[PDB]
Amino acid sequence: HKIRNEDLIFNESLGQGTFTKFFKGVRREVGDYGQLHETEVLLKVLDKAHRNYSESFFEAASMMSKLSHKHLVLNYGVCVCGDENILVQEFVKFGSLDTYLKKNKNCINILWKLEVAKQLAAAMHFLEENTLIHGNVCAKNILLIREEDRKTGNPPFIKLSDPGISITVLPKDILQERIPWVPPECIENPKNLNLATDKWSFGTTLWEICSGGDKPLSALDSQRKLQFYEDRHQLPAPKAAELANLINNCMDYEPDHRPSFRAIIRDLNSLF
Repeated sequence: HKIRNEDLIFNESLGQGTFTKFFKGVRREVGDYGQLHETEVLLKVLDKAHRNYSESFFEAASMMSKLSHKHLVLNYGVCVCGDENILVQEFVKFGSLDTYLKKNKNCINILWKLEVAKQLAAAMHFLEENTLIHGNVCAKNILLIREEDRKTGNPPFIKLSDPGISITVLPKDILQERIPWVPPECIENPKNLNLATDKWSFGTTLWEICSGGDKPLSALDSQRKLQFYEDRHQLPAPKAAELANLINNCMDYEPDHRPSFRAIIRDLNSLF
């Protein structure tokens, strides 16, 4: 799915990721019978001309877009927009989950958090079955498509976004900043990227969800984050500690001891 630079209209900036800038935009395309179709899109732009990153940046989105699952983000295509590398993605009204959590943690309850966790686990189980590694599971990379509306019996609806640049090519300084989302074995060797990687990160993301969007270890510097792993610290149990044991099971320093997503789904459904 290749798109032209002329077809893309940049609107307001909407934050950034690792070596990436986000913008609200409009995708313009000519249809048959002279029709003009405009689509509200999120534009993910790679800073400068990062060549090795662009390949990793796009290789990740491409592999995931080849698959179809209702809790995975929809990518429309890419633009080698001259001096820009752009991923064109569906626009989500309510933004990322971490921002939504910190603003609504007052009116979010155990059931809301369990449903959202199940949808994520369903997406991760689907990726596990297809042996596809995400590598950057975090609340910031979860998108809220729909708010809860019990009046109409509608649950919240989230989607897992793209990984971005792979942690196998990023500067180790960046990986250390992403502790405790980047699992320990990837801090010692970024070639340890495995299916077990995403199970750890899912645990950290569950901690975010239970903690109302608090970012674990965000106050610490990179050296204390490293020491956190060197001494095999675990994150403390959230106030809403209904998922503490599952978080601990997922954040196991031994990759082989992390539960399958089939089992994570079992543990989540049992709480209901």
